[PDB]
Amino acid sequence: LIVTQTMKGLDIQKVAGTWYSLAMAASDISLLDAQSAPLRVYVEELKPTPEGDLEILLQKWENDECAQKKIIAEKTKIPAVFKIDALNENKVLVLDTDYKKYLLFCMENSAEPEQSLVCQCLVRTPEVDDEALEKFDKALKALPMHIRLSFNPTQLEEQCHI
Repeated sequence: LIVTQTMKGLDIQKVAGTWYSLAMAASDISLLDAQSAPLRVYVEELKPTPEGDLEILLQKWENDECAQKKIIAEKTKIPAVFKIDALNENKVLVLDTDYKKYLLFCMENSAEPEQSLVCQCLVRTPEVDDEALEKFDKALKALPMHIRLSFNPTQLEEQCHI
């Protein structure tokens, strides 16, 4: 209830496939600080299950190696909102998407949302897409973000963006 932008009519089947975390922003610098930061995850693939849920495959530098973790987002009454009984927070909201190029989502903690708001701009190809980065910056003008990271093409093809 902080993020005011949501996708009217999301077809979770069409967002299936491979995605690249082109940019990420959070309300707390320490949330995305170092490579070992708790909410510094890189999306690899979204696989919507027939049941309505969504399987998310992501990379994260855990101990001292790029670990691949599999998280699952259960659907809810609203088609753009998903729950995850996973990392700190619990709600996943899909803000906008044209299905073929970009996707902007934001994770939010229910009780401590301002202390846990991370958002990303997912793109389909390892290219710096200006129109997606503009729409991302847009949906973020109204949010309390304090750190914003962006990645280059060569970095996008590396596991964990090294």
